[PDB]
Amino acid sequence: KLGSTLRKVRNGKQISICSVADEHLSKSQISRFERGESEISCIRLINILDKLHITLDEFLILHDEDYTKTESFANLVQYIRKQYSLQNINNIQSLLSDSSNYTLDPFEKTMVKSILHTMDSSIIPSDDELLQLADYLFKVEKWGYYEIILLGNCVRTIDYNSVFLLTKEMLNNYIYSSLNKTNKRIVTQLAINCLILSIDMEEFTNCFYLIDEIKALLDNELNFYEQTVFLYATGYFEFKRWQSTSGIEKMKQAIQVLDILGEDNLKLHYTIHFDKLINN
Amino acid sequence: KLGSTLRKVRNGKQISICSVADEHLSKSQISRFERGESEISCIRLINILDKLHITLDEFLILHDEDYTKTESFANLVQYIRKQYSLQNINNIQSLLSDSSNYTLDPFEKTMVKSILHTMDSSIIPSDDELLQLADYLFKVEKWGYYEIILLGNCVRTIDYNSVFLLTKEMLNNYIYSSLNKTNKRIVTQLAINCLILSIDMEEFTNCFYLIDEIKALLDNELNFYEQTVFLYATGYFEFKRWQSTSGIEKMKQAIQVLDILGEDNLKLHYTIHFDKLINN
DNA sequence: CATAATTTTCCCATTTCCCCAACAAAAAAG
DNA sequence: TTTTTGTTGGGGAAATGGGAAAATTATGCT
Repeated sequence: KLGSTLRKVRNGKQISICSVADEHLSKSQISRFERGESEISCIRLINILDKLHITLDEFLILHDEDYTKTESFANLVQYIRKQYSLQNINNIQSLLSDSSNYTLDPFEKTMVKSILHTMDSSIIPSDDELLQLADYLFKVEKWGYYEIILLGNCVRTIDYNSVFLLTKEMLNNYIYSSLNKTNKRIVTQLAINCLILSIDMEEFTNCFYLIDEIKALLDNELNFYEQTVFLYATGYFEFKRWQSTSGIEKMKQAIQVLDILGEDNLKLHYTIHFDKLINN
Repeated sequence: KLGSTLRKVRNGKQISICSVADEHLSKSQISRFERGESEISCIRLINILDKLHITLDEFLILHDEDYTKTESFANLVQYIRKQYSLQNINNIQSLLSDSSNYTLDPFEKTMVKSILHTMDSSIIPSDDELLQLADYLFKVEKWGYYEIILLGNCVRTIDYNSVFLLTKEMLNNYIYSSLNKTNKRIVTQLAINCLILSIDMEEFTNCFYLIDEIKALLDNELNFYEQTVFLYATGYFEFKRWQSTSGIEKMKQAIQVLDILGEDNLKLHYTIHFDKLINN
């Protein structure tokens, strides 16, 4: 089913079958594959794509732009992003029902329940399903998008100690490629949220460790949003610890960035937090 | 050659061949493929990966962690970025020589020559080759990483109007998704640099267009670096156009962000620019 | 207009892959 | 023994590679 869009891509680049053919694939097989008549192995498909100067990510994206993007987990988080952004609780809660067309696996149900916990405190993930998701994450080899998102939304639902331990493992086991730092950016955001939660719990050794780790992640990475929330994180850290004038200075500076960059909502939430810190 | 790392992945998630076996692929074929004995079509490999909760990029990244990467345009820009950061002019220029173990295609040579132009004014791409790369980009269908990087690194070498036209075409033809917001970030950076060059040439209608377009790209995209350079861009815009009191404030706000976070050198570049503008 | 280019596609040699079974084989059920 | 998993063959089915028609485009010149 892929070959059709290979034809589309090839003709858009005004390249002939004769050109993309090489010692690795005969012209006839390209003709057949592009016509949905036969299927070629992934290795040779990558070879042909490289001839055309297009990534497999780019090609599969163009191919999913036509046809359909079926139940993936990528489309699941996409859908939850759209609903949560709109604040449609009864649209997300429906993913747990029987009649749902998006199907959730146990860990997916745990993650959705934990996301719904922020929209409604009454929606609580069971102690057992949470310990099962922790069981899974503790026995991971290399962390992909899947495991990252699973941990990321349950940072405040699973036991703290478990959360920090899993964060430490994630930092030194997740899949990363320089040409796509999406996983890296999400990991940095998760680490910073774990840092905020660590200052909440007053475990300053975990705080120091995560501050160094986040520093490393941020280094020569133009993720100024993460840098800003991390500046506020270091401020919260130094305030909880000693009530440092440099910490409150950093916390003020972060809201100042959120002001210059007209990010109204971020500035507002990080102002209301600072208010509770200075009121009490 | 792929199957081996699939085995690794499968063994890391501690799931059996019987588990990933389904209506689409027999167990024996998985055994053989993982043993480097037979090859499955990309569709079936995608299916097996989907069962294992891993992207095809994630999987190919793990596969490239071992073995070796056939040096491509992706790895070429990887290398040139690393060298440019370190300021190794002769290490970049060596890519054009006989002795280079990267064989650069004509447009790749044009891009490298243009990268060397910023490091040395004497290195200028010929009038012919720049028009050759422009001709290529003008007859592109969908803009992938290749075409985007080619334009982005030649924004100041090809004809201004040609560059702006190619930018306008790129904004409405590039490949974009969600599991990879990389290309969108690069496109936003390119648009903002085209905006700076548009204020340089004083084509304020092009500026207006790019301001709206960049606005659209940035919306609820936490690219505070792009937002900062765009705030300074709008400041330069309003200053050159009207000598606006609001524009100098915007430029000051952007330099303020670059200081507040602590990106020293960015602060230096955008300070030297503001200094020359307020001096003259 | 007609003819001459390329791009493409249609059939058939053989190689290779693949589902169905039977085994081979370590576990973690009893 | 009790579900389980990793690795083998054999009829069958595809997927390939190499040649010629047929659809599509570029031009033959008076």
